[PDB]
Amino acid sequence: TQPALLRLSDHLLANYKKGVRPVRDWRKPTTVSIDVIMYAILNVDEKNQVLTTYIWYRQYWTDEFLQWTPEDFDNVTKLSIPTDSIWVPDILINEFVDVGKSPNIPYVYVHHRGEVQNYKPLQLVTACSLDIYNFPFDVQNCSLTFTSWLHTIQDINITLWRSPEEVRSDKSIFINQGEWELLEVFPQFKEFYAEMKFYVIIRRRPLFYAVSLLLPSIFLMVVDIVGFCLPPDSGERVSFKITLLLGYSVFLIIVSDTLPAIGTPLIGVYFVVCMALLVISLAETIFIVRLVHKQDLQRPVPDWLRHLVLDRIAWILVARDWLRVGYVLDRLLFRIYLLAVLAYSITLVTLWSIWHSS
Amino acid sequence: ALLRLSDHLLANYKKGVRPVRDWRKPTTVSIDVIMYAILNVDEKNQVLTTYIWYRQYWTDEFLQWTPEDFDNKLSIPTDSIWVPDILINEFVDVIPYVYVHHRGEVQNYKPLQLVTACSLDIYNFPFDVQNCSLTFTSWLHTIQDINITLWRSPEEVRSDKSIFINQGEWELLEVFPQFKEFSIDISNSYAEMKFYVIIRRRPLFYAVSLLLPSIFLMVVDIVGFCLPPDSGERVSFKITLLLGYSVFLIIVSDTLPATAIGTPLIGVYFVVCMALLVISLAETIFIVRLVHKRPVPDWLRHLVLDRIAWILEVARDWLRVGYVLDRLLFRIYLLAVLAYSITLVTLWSIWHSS
Amino acid sequence: ALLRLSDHLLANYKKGVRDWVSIDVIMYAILNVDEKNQVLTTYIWYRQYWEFLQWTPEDFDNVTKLSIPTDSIWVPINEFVDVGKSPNIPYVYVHHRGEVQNYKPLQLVTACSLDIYNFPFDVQNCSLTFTHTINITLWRSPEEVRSDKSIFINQGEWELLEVFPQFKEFSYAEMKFYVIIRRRPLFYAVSLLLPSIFLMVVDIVGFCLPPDSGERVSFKITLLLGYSVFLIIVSDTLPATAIGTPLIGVYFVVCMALLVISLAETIFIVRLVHKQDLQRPVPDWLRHLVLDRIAWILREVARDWLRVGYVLDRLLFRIYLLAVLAYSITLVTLWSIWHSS
Amino acid sequence: LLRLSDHLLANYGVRPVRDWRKPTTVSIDVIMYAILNVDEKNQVLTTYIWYRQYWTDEFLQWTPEDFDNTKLSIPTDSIWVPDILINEFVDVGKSPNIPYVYVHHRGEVQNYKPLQLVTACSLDIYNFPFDVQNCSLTFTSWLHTIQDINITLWRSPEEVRSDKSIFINQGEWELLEVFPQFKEFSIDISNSYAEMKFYVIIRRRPLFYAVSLLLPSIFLMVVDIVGFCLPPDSGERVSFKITLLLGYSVFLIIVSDTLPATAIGTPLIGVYFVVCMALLVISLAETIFIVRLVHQRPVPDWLRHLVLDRIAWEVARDWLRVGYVLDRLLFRIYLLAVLAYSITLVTLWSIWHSS
Ligand SMILES: NCCc1c[nH]c2ccc(O)cc12
Ligand SMILES: NCCc1c[nH]c2ccc(O)cc12
Repeated sequence: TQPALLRLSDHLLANYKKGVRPVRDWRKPTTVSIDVIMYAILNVDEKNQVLTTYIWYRQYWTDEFLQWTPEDFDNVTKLSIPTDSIWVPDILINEFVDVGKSPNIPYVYVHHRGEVQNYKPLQLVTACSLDIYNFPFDVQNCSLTFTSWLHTIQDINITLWRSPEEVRSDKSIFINQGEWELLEVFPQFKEFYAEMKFYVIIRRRPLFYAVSLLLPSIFLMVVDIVGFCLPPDSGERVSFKITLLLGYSVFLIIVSDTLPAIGTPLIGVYFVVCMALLVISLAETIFIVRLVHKQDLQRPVPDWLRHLVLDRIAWILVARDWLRVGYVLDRLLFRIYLLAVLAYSITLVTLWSIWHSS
Repeated sequence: ALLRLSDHLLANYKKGVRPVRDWRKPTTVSIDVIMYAILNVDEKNQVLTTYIWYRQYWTDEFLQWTPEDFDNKLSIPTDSIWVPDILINEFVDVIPYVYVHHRGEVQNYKPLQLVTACSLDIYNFPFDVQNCSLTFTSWLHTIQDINITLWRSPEEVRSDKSIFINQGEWELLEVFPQFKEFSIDISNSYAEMKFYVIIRRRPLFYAVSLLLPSIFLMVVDIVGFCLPPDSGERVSFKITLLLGYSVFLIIVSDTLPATAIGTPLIGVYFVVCMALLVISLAETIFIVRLVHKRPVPDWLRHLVLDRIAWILEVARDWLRVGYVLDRLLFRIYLLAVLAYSITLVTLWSIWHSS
Repeated sequence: ALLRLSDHLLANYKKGVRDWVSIDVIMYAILNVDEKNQVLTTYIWYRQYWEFLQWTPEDFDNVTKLSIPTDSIWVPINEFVDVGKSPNIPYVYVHHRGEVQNYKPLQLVTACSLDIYNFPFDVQNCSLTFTHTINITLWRSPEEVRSDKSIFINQGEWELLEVFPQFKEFSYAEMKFYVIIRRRPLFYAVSLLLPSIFLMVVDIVGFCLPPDSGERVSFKITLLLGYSVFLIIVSDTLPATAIGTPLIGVYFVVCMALLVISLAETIFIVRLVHKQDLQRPVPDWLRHLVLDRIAWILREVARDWLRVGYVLDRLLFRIYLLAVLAYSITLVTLWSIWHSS
Repeated sequence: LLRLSDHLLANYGVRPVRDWRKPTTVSIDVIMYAILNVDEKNQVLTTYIWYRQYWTDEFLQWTPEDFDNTKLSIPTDSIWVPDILINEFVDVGKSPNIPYVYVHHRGEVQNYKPLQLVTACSLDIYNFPFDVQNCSLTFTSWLHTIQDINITLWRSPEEVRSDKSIFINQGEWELLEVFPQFKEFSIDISNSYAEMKFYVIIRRRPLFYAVSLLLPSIFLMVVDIVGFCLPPDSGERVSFKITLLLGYSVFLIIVSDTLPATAIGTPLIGVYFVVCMALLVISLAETIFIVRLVHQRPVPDWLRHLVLDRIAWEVARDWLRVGYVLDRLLFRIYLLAVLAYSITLVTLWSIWHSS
């Protein structure tokens, strides 16, 4: 009389007992098969040490009660029932801090022989070890673990639905754009209490910061290099250097609010060095120009400085003596700046090597 | 007797069953989306935030009654009778009642603000044209269970912008739905409705803030040759130009969007013009330094002689070398500016014709 | 006696009973506001006051004031859009003779009409409304609501000048509350007005510079870059990506247009001066035009072209001074209209 | 424990114990974790707080004899809570939700919960970047007078003043002291209300700003000072001052974008940037005007008299002297402004450090 589907739903649910595990054989365990497909690394934070991701999470299992003969209920071999009305595995992430406002899937699929499936999108916010040095060419070994929250391995067992190799492959649903590129999802079974571990290794894309940090820094260093060719005994160089210092300060302000942060081998070369070298060069230029132009001859060049400078010139090689000492100091500063820029380029190439590519 | 009608509804239904008489007959979910606003299009994250007025309706076979028996449509509160499993397949981040009709039909309306995952290509910045999508699909049920169909005709939905709030940075061109059949097996086919929303960028602000200063900087840089002589007054001109350009590009790099694919096509010419300007400043400094106050190698003199021949006391030889190098630099400057103008015209033509 | 009283009043009163209210509102702080989305977000204290409970203290251990949970207990915004993350205060307050209280703060998210025309000297008039068929009233007289502003957090972007109520007729006897929030323009004294004034002054200085020199062209182009970066920067301060088009947004484009025109003039003139070869001389009609113009505001062909360029430059300078004076006059006018009212 | 909970809930919101005969009491402890963000524009201080409170109930009391051996966990929603709220509050924020409360067999209920408290506060930006801000968050009850619900401290005030170990101590702002102060709020409804005032003293780290704003500002000032070593006439300095001014404008736009924007007053340094702005513009105008003339004192009454009297405390003969005296006057003004900037910086740092 009643519709076949309605009668099936009644027969199954009105009797269904919310047992600890839906198994008639109470002693033996029941297997829960898991599968995780990554979709996007929405955000990664190094301050909060969290990793916001979107993963399509599907857990399979079989129930002893939710089985019926298709002979009755009009040859029906497939059914859908509300999630919370039945028992679902008590599987939780060992690491999650919060879960975002993912859509609420209310249905849990069932099959006539007792099989159950529960798909659900899952926007985790999990806390992991973030180590940002080698930026912008970073590689993160992020991972997360699934486990039975209260039950032990003797109650419910966790295993893959697909072979480990298939899970490891870079599945095609992922959004391969933007900062973070997914290398692999490497699963590992640890079986404490069943414990299933996925190793999500994500590699940053350095070209993302080609304009933000690479091009501006390279250009500022090159501009300072060409500026060093200007004579040191004129206000031309002073104006050039001070405007370049303003450029460096504006660059620092601009990146400080964008650069994910104290210390980073890219940023230990930028501003601890080039800003300090620029400031020292500007200070010495100001002092030399002021002293030479005032021409008061308040003091001659002291002997100790004379000997020290005539010794140091070998490394690179009365107002006129002051001009000469200023010039040789300027050449020494130019040599040091050349060394700094060479070290920067070497470091960038070395980092691009560890960030194996091409 | 609407309370009695509600009690009659509550007496039998349980939300776990598909409202259909024959389980073999798939439920048909009528769908329609109206684009209201495009809050943001984040190029770095590749997320198209947007606001959509989402409306759907499906038949409910068991929910039929005679209106006169209850004093003659009804609304039901939260914990509604049933709802399909339609999901926006590109969702990555984000009304409590439904309407019913006496003839066995249900209605649902929703203001839904989305954070959708899109494929953004910023090559043509600032004149971008995006082709973002929206894939509504049955997350769990198959084709045998739920089928999605457009409420309104595809022509009606393609051109419908009266609700769209034109104010913003982006412009709406279309919302073009097309039905597909996703198959994970011979059976178990899923029905998915794809609304390909197309949008453009409004380039006025970027034309006036990015393209105008860049074009004028290139033009005045070219002018640096003409009146300023080959030595002397040109050094300070180039110095000021370079110092202004450095800060301008610091800010531009702060402003231009970047993606894994790479920089916008326009962003290549800023770097080219910087290289040219730095080279010009260096060579002008060199000429000024040498002419005033070296071996002047003969092979270099022959090289420059061959170059000029193919283009179309020692200080004078230095001056001739400087003149030839300046002519070469002017030729390259003109070529670069012509290329920049041609690319701007091409990008604008593509953006407009779209 | 507390639990016995609770059970007694629970059994005595039903939710469905109203034969089948006084409101006091205090403003605390104004949250996000902007032209976009036309929403006013604020934090507000809402005190509510308005028989079955009516019980005698003597029969209940002389108890006089018993709190009750709000779960399934009956209690009495038109501009409503959202209520925000306000606390979920669960209890309610009752008195012995039936008097009931209910206090709870709200982070109201209400849609309102805002003008940006007078930005940043902007004074806005927004009103919240309270609104079963016909009654709602106020705890105090309308004039008393004004003094409540003294508790407002007044150091934010907006002042709160006055909160003034009114009564209407259930078309809930719609109660009106009119609140006047006056923008504080000293946020933008450094963000917006100071760079504008400085760029105008610097551009003024860069006009007595010789009109045929290289330094003139370098100065003008560097100022153009400065204007462009200023436009890029403040474009995030104002809600609109382009120029927001307040009355002051006009003067952010007039100056740039004049600077561009002056730059084009200067480059054209230097280009002509560089060409010492014979060239189209200044035709008689342009000579007459420039003669008439200069007469009303006050190496040969090259000299005449240079003079034409000079007079055109002085025309540009005159119009630019006029524009700057207009900008200053409008600024003082807006300050007067904002301060007076 | 299951049977204990069943019985406790079966025999069990309401006010716990005999208020008319004996007031109740709630104790609260505040642990400061991190100052996520302090907003100088909106005047809202965002902080992460670990909040603990306990109060003595009467219904949930039992003995180990009743159920085999002292502590139990019960759902948060079902049982009555002390109704404590922070008045200096704007938004809840995002923080973990805790489902279960703790209860001790003797009758003590313990509640732990961290909350991302977004508070409205009075920020004094005048001192920026050497900024010390006394920000207070207060706990009080409104539907319950002092008789209905008192409030007290979990531990001694000296401890909570000292306890800052859990603080991350990373970011822009430090944390100096979290010291409470109990006050009895008197209101018309009832002659006493109980409120717990917690004062939070934070402090900015000026290293980033010292090397981003102050260093280039001081260097621009000094470079301008040495600019006067160039001759007052001639175009060598005209190019110098032009380059300086063009750099200063682009620097200043970004600086203005950077500084905090409180209404009461812009930073005490923001005045000196404007002062040097004006001085540089005046110097540029002076040098351009001087070079314009030299390459004849028409109004001696205004021009000659002032220059003649100034030093007391044919273009070369007339104008060049005026140009030189103007240059020296402007140099003296520049020196005074730079000295004032230096003294203000030293004073601000002294105030910040002595805090
Ligand atoms: N989410 C698992 C089932 C499903 C529904 N729609 C899909 C689209 C693509 C895909 O790989 C899978 C699916
Ligand atoms: N009658 C309610 C008084 C009240 C509630 N919250 C408050 C906060 C502060 C204050 O002074 C007073 C109050």
